[PDB]
Amino acid sequence: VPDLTGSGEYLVPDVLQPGLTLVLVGTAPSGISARARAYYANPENKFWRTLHAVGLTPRQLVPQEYATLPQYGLGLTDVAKRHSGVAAALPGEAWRPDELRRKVEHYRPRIVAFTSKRGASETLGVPTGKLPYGPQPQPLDWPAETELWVLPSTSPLGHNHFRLEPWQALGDRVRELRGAAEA
Repeated sequence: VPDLTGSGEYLVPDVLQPGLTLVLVGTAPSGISARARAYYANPENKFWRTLHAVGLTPRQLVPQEYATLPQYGLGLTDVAKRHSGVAAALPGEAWRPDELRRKVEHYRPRIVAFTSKRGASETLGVPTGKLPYGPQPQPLDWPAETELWVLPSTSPLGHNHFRLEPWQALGDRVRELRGAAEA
């Protein structure tokens, strides 16, 4: 399994460990994210606000706090780890859903939630037009106790098509899992 920095090749470390409730998977770090060595660092990207809004986190983290997410049972990675920029501009070799799948198999998070259709589409091999938001039918193949979700992009270019429902449902689902855990 790769280490969290991909032996120093990754632009920004993975946040991954056994026992996580939810790993949020993007396409690739924006340029701003790569330069900041953080996640969803573009100040107009709604991701950090959204996690707070939906109670995945109790405060709005700043991008540089991204690695603290495991204290809330959350982790982070991307389909493309060695390149930055917008999906359309990435070289084809940027996308490594194979490395993602190896990580998921290793760490066994309860949920993998793609933070855009494009990331889910690069991984699942289904065109974005075919993917609903929310939980996906349990696919192929994948730890059965690892549910798969597709979420509306929080990127500024999507303010647009952005919808809170899938993110709040996810928030509720994480609450429900972490609460069953305790009971």
